[PDB]
Amino acid sequence: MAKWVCKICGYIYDEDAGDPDNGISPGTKFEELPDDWVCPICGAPKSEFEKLED
Ligand SMILES: [Fe+3]
Repeated sequence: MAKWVCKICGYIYDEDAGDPDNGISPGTKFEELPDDWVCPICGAPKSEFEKLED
């Protein structure tokens, strides 16, 4: 699946890994993350992520 980078801190949200410590099971697409999920490292909102492709 896809990877998305936090443009603020460099954390990579990997859809294959999810974010289980914050309620997100592996295989959860970025678009399916709750509206109030934030970067687990820096707290940035979803708006600050970019998909790693193209
Ligand atoms: Fe971040």
